[PDB]
Amino acid sequence: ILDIITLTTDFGTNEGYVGAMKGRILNILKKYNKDAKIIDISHEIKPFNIYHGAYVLLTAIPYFPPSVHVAVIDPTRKSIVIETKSGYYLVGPDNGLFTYVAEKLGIKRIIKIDEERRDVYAVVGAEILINNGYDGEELDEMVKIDETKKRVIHIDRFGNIITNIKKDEVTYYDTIMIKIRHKNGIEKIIKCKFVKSYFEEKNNFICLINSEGFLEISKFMDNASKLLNVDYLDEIEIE
Amino acid sequence: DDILDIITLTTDFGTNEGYVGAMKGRILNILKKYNKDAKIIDISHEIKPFNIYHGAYVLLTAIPYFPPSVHVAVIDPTRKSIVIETKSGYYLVGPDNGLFTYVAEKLGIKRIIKIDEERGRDVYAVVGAEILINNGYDGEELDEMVKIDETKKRVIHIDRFGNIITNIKTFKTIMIKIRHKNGIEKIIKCKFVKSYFEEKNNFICLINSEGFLEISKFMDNASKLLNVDYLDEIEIE
Amino acid sequence: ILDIITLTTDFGTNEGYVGAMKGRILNILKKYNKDAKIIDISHEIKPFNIYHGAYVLLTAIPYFPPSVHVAVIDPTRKSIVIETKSGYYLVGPDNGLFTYVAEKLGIKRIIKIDEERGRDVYAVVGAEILINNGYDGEELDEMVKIDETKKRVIHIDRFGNIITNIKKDFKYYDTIMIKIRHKNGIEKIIKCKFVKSYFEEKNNFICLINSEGFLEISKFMDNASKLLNVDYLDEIEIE
Repeated sequence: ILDIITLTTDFGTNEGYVGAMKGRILNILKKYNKDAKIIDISHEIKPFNIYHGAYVLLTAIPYFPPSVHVAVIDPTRKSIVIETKSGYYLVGPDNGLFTYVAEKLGIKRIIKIDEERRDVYAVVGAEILINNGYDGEELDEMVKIDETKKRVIHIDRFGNIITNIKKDEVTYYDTIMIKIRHKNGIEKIIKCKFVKSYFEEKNNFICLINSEGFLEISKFMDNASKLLNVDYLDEIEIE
Repeated sequence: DDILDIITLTTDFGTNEGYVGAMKGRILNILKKYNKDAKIIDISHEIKPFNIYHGAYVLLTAIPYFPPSVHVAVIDPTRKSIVIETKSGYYLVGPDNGLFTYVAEKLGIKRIIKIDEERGRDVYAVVGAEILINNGYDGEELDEMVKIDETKKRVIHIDRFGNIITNIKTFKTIMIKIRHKNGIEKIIKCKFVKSYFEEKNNFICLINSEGFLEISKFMDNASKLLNVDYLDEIEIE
Repeated sequence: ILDIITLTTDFGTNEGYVGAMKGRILNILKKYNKDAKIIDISHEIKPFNIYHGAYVLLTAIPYFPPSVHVAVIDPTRKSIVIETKSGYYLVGPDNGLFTYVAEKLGIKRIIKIDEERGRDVYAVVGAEILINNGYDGEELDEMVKIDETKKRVIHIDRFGNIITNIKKDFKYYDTIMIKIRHKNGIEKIIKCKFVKSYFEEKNNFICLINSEGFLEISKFMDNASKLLNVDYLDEIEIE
């Protein structure tokens, strides 16, 4: 029984788009007398950044019980409804947004949303709540964020540089040499000390495994991102 | 359903303080004291401080999509308070200063009630919850209300991207003249288009999702580039 | 019966931590079919600033009806559950965070939390209290409290107003002399007009009693904290 619907957008709160979305959903639900809880994950995803969105979805969703998750972030086409092994429904565009969250929870079926209607996502999400599921044209694959090439995965509110590299891929207190190439060609090489906490090796750059299992580059009381001029997608090379 | 179950909140309180929480708290406190079950939705709390033009535009964009319900909006540079019942039963609670202008017009005003002393941020809250409990409101009626003049063409609101939205609801290189507050006038050339992608080299104007003529600049902030703010006069020619 | 649970953090929403916390609680809640409202008080508390948090909690909570409140801000770990006279429960670090709210509501009992499980602990412990409508464990005698006898800066407004420790206990319109000692050591002396509204005396620095009953320093349409360069915990002396 589907009970929760979550929203994750890059709309911001300066506008009233998010509110509209809640209104639509809320309207449909009341018309079919379907009680459900609307939960906000985040509306501060950086405009058009599917990677940022992908990372926040990966961090929040797995902690919810089976439920519906609407995520609207697309720098513009294709849009899907994903069904997870355990029965989670992921509403949103087909551009990679759900890549990580999809793998984590397991893909059971990919159903293409058909134009029988932006505000599509909201409606589709509500529909899934009332009908407690969704049916439609099953699809072969889905657009997926290439996870083979190591790069800057996400950037913190503090400016910490979160990488692709998972704990299971990295051989403590040793000195690592991280190479970072920006999209424009400039290349930066730094020396980090793989530690356990943020309060360690305060004098230099440090890298540790964060609460999501990825190698992250940080600088005590600073903003490594701004210090290295590192942006999303920069190529990472450890050695 | 003819039962009031939803109540939204729109403010310029921000989240740095606990005023928003205190408001949700008082609402909940009252709803419990009458075992009234209702959902509380936030539309936005990032309305620019004291800017009723920003609020009015946000309310217009979100409220129409909700089913009949109560909506508390608190943005006001210090007075006269009101409850507005729309045609389809919606209830708008807030200051009588033009805040509810656009939304009230699109939902049709059934009646405007005056809020007495009978009872402040924690005042629009009690009223909104009271409406939920009694499934309605009553008071001395008001003939007309304060309204944001929509006949004088000016900057309606400013996007998070810096886009300049005018209250111009046209025909078509457009030439737009702006009269800032101080009196200085600027004149720019816009390429009237359909999407934000077209004509990247120069300024562009277009009709946005809300239906108003909007000025923008590819991946940049027109508002800052032109130094345009709320209420600047617009003149197309 | 406990039906409401509020969240107050310094997590922000650039990340999915707040979402994971909502899901976590919801998950436990849907596993005992316990229905409850998850209210958001604020997630924009300044990172590690417990003074900021303590102030927000004092402002919002007393207006709620008896319920549960999870507040997560701590630069560090001792964890507690404060039970109020009227049945409110405060859940979070024993570092002074709940100092003001605790006194206002009145303490019935402070219970230590046995690490038999930190983002998740407070979450789990909160839902748990909702499911059982109460808590139990080793009782603690006293908690850490923010020293309120030491006159200083309580909080800083979003406008930049300097909120002080001094409660509603000189006269109106008089000219108060205020000395402020920063952390660095330097002292600043300013003259203030004790008024009753932010609009009066738009020329000089003014001070007044804010909606929380505290003496506040403000400057019409300007940021008092930035102008005087005042930070949290700066010592305040009136003469």
